Amino acid sequence: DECWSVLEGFRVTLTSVIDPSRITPYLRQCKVLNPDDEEQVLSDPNLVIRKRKVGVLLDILQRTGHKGYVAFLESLELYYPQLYKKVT
Amino acid sequence: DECWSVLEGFRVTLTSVIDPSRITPYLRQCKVLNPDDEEQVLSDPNLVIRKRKVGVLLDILQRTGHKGYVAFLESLELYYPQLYKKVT
Amino acid sequence: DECWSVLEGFRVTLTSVIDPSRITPYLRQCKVLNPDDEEQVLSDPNLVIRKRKVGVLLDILQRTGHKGYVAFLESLELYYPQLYKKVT
Amino acid sequence: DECWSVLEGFRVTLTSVIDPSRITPYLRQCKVLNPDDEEQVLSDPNLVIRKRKVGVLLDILQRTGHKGYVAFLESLELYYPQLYKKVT
Amino acid sequence: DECWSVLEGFRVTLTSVIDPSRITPYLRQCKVLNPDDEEQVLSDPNLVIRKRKVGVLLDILQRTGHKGYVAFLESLELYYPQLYKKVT
Amino acid sequence: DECWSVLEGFRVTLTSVIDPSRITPYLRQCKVLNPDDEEQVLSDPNLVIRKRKVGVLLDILQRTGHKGYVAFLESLELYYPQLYKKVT
Amino acid sequence: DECWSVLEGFRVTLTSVIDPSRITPYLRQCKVLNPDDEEQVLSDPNLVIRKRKVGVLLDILQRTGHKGYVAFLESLELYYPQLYKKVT
Amino acid sequence: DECWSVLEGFRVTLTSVIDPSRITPYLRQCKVLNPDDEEQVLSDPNLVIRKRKVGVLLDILQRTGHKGYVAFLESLELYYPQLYKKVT
Amino acid sequence: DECWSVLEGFRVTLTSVIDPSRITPYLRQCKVLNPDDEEQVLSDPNLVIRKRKVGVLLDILQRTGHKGYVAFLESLELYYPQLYKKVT
Amino acid sequence: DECWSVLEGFRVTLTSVIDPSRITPYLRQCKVLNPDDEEQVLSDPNLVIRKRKVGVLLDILQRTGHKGYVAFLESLELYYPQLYKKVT
Repeated sequence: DECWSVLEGFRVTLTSVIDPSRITPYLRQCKVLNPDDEEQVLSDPNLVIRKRKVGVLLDILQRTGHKGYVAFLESLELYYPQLYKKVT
Repeated sequence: DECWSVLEGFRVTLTSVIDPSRITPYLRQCKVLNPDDEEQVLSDPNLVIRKRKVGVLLDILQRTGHKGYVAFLESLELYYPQLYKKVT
Repeated sequence: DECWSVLEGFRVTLTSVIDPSRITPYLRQCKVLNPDDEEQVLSDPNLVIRKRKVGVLLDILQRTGHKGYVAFLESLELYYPQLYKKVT
Repeated sequence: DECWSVLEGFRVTLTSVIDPSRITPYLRQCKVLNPDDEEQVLSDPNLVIRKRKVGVLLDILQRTGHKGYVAFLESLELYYPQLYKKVT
Repeated sequence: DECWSVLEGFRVTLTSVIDPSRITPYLRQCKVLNPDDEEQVLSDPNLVIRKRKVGVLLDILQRTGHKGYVAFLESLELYYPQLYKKVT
Repeated sequence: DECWSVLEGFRVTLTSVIDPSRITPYLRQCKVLNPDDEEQVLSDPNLVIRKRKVGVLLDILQRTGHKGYVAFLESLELYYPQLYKKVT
Repeated sequence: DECWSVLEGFRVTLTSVIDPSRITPYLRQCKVLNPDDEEQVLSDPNLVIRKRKVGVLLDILQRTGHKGYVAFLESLELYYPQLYKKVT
Repeated sequence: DECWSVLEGFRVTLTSVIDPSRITPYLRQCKVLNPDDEEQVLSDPNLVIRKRKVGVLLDILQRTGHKGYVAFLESLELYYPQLYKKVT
Repeated sequence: DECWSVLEGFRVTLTSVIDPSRITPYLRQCKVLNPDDEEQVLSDPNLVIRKRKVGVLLDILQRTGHKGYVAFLESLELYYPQLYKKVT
Repeated sequence: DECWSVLEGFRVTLTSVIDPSRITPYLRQCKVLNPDDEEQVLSDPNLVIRKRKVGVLLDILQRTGHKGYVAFLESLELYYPQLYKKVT
């Protein structure tokens, strides 16, 4: 691992800003997630504030390592450039 | 029994393809299920992926024998013909 | 007590017909229940058929006596008149 | 007694098919069980497979005689007719 | 006897694999055990590893002869076929 | 310790007001909790009133000392200022 | 003592009505119980009917005297006023 | 005495039917038993079948006379009416 | 055996990554598990962190040998290829 | 030995803080414990406070020497760093 245990250093910022409906497909084509986990992220009558969703998604990525990390990171510097800069 | 213990031979295919919101009423009129089990299949804040639902429904039918089997089978060859062919 | 041990004589009818989302507030203002018990009745990922809910609510009222009985009864003859008639 | 010691002749079938959440209230109004035993049947973090539950319930009825037997039997021929036929 | 004193030749395999919560009812209907011994097998705050339980059950059957032996054996070839094959 | 054994002096107020879904991430980045304990706090089909949850969370923090105390305290004076004032 | 040996005069009423999940925290801040005894009251896979729980809690308070008595009593006249009146 | 030496005439029926967790508190308030004997009845890792428990309890009552007899009897005609009728 | 006693060499990785709701059906059709064990894995109000679940499932497979091992292994190289590579 | 007889110098701190459900698997792969002892640690209807559990586990490790000591120690400095520092 060695990467998530540090990126997590700041998580409130992400959980507040980022949104899933854009990140999901690019990841999907970089072959990380499966359909089921996506539908669990999005359609669920229990978690609604939009923040629990990001929490679940970010944890599902943490369960995977370097690969999913790179996918997430590249997606991020492609969509949210100033946030990527803040990360680095 | 003698029937479910073989039809189960292939279950992934069904659990992936089939969906409940169509099968439920035809069965309902062939007098197998009750309202309560139907609402349990559908409205439940715990199981969401759409696959656990099919699992529960298929098990509720397994709990009953030849009768429910014939109902399910006829419904299936009425809606999903190529899948019925695959079964046979 | 002397009242619930007889009203219980017929319970299937109630558990089938009545629904909580209407009875709850009127009781709430007749000062019987507390918020916590209400949320336990309604939001719980274990009991879903709508009938276990009525069971729990009716038992929570049985735990209290004449007071809650009168509250429930008056609510009932205010909302469900023909069912009240059946009770009497 | 003279009745349970024979009905027990076939118990696997029942323990597999029957379910409690329907039988419980009708019995409850035929005045056999008490609340405590019901909650013990249902809410218990030790026994989960759904079969131990039916075992406990059926034994609690065996502890009582002709009365509970008739209650159980009538409930059964009211809900599960083909299973009643199998019994007779 | 003449049967248990040989079947015991291999006991570790059974005590490791088999589990009671399935065998118990079929035996129960073949009229070997009584309720009390069953509850002693299962609910006891002293023996917990799951292996002492099988030990006690298997000994309770040894206390009885040909009859209980046949019951156990038939149950076994009905549930655990490859284990029955290993026995024979 | 020397701190929790006094802050506990008033606990009803907290257990009534505070809610977890906001406190959890800030703590998470101050590196106190782990994912598992978080999921135990939130997703559990036994404890539902919202108060047992706060109880468990507050105890999990008590199990840790000065560090978790400071984290909790700073989070609190960042989100709930008047409640922090009441604490001091 | 001189107090519990009389309050016990009526115990069925309490053991039926009262519930722990509300009384526990107020007592906890009046510094009577410890965490361990609380978790023993609540989470235990042996005692389930809700009544054994109240029994254990009430005995744990009896083990302590005037102090715990006053705590329990004040909690009670704060939550259950008509029951307090019945006590007096 | 003159009473127990006759009521004992039929003991199997009681030892089979009755259960302690209900009788114990009413007796407790009629001031017959002490806490210690109650805990001995219930929590003991040696006697488990539920029948030895009733045996011990019934003997502890026999050790006392007319008083405990009346307590037991009244409790019984309050909970188990048909069994009381069988006694008389 | 000779296989599990080595595959266990690394267990933290699996217990962290793998999840049951996907593995369960494929195994189910390779005829290893029974319904009861599946429901025990999934629906149980005691074990919640998602890790105890994998522990129980993996042990239930260990109780069986070469057969269940091959089933698990093939499922794994069908769903989680990089994890299979890590295994080999 | 020469190691446990000193580490025991402070035991209250450990028995209060540490928890088993995390330590168990890492040890399990360092090949110290067996399944049976693990299930005895966790699932037992007698010991519940969470502290007796740690006591039993720590003693089971003491029964083994240098090997289990090193396993426990490394696990600890991998999960609980500040507690490891306190140890050293």
